[PDB]
Amino acid sequence: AMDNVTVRQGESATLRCTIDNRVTRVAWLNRSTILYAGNDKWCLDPRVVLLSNTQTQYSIEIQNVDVYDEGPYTCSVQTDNHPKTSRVHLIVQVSPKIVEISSDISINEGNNISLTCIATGRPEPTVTWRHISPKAVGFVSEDEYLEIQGITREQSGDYECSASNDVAAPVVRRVKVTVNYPPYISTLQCEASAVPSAEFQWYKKVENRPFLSKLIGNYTCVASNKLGHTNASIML
Amino acid sequence: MDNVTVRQGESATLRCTIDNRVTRVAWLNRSTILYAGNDKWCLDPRVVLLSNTQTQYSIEIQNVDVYDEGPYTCSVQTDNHPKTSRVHLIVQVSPKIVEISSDISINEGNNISLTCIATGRPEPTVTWRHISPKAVGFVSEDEYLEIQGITREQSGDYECSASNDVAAPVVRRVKVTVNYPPYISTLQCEASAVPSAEFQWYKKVENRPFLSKLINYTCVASNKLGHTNASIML
Ligand SMILES: *[C@@H]1O[C@H](CO)[C@@H](O[C@@H]2O[C@H](CO)[C@@H](O)[C@H](O)[C@H]2NC(C)=O)[C@H](O)[C@H]1NC(C)=O
Ligand SMILES: *[C@@H]1O[C@H](CO)[C@@H](O)[C@H](O)[C@H]1NC(C)=O
Ligand SMILES: *[C@@H]1O[C@H](CO)[C@@H](O)[C@H](O)[C@H]1NC(C)=O
Ligand SMILES: *[C@@H]1O[C@H](CO)[C@@H](O)[C@H](O)[C@H]1NC(C)=O
Ligand SMILES: *[C@@H]1O[C@H](CO)[C@@H](O)[C@H](O)[C@H]1NC(C)=O
Repeated sequence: AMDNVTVRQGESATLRCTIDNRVTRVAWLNRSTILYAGNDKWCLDPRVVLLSNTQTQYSIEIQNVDVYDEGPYTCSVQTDNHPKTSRVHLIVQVSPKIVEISSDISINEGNNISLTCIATGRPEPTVTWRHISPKAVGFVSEDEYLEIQGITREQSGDYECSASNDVAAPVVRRVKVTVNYPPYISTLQCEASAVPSAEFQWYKKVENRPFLSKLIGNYTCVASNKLGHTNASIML
Repeated sequence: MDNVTVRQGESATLRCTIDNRVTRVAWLNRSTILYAGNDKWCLDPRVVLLSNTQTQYSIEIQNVDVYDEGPYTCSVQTDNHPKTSRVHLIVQVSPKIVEISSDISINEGNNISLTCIATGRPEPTVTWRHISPKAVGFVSEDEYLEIQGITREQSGDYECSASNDVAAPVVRRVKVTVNYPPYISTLQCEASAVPSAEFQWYKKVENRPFLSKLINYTCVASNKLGHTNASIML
């Protein structure tokens, strides 16, 4: 005749037991074991402290509760006509915690990559992957295990893992992915995009910005990185 | 894995071995506490303290009923580790035959069927016995007994026997009578019939039920099922 009780890990749980009329003796039990009988402290664990022994209600408190303390707890009352008992289930909760994620990586285009996010908590959290890359389309997925086949430069960016249960606010940790792709070329200027940023070469001074180079007959622009090389020519 | 079993209306002894020293010990009936040390929690007098020594704590449950069946735990409190000892109490009821088939009369070569439903703890063993002398043996080891093409040789009482090994088995019998047309075997003709046939001579006189006596002629015995005549000439 009493509502379930639920507390977070490392908190205090109060187990109350309302009484009426007159009762000879009252007790609290942890499964079969006895915790308190009247004002007699059976179990010697200091976390269990008696709170109220007035006839109106009999209540104890469990401090610094762990998940192992979850289970049924009965308030064994004894009355002359019939003996009554009231069972109460203690439910412990653990905030979600991301135990493992893949470390930050840089990868060549067109390879197989994989991302994982192992999270713990009580109850089991719901893990989701989000593509956090700005200035690009994103996506959310309900797969803990995330695989990418034939990775493209369009898929570079951060990947945020989120593990959530109703116990606490979801916890997030992200991983930045940078995708390596050979350069593609786009007074005299030569625009190109590459990861890592490509060093330009001009062939028959010159200021080299990170995203483009400029030069102040027919000449060719050569853009190159560790993966490959491209040449583009322009005539003035 | 401790276990105890007692018959209804008897006394059951619940022992609990302990070692070293325990602050307080108890015996429990499911969730409720019966005794804690020398403190009598439950108000039922049937649970009496037997041993309050430190080495062992034992109680006894007298006048046990079927409602007293269930688990009983010996809640110990020790500093090093907490131990509990559960014991399952098992109550027993002598077998009781709730239902049997009523007596029947049947024509020879007909179908009959008999049942003997018995209850008890533990499960009783029901057996059917044909009480006709020179019998073969038990006829069914189940509640249900059926006979196909019943013969006059199978008429008689059928004893059901239910035993659960708790107490002496209870038995009840049912008589079946098989109807058969008469068959014949100064002038006497012996014959057998169910119902018993009255003899007639055709062509005083004392006619016993199982044979007739006369003080070309035929002796006629007949009943509700059929008729036969056997003739002899002097
Ligand atoms: C042992 O505990 C039970 C339950 O608290 C006592 O009461 C009976 O419980 C059964 C449930 O299985 C009910 O059907 C009965 O009506 C209850 N009352 C009685 C009088 O049987 C039981 O009495 C306890 N045993 C003893 C010896 O007190
Ligand atoms: C309390 O929690 C237990 C956990 O198994 C559940 O079985 C029970 O129904 C719950 N009771 C209420 C009142 O929610
Ligand atoms: C008894 O209570 C303790 C904490 O008070 C808890 O850890 C344990 O799981 C409970 N049940 C037992 C010991 O069977
Ligand atoms: C990537 O995964 C596919 C899956 O079938 C496999 O066939 C291939 O060998 C893997 N490696 C590559 C494409 O380099
Ligand atoms: C008797 O039982 C037999 C076999 O089970 C069945 O064929 C028949 O219909 C039953 N009734 C009779 C013979 O009157």
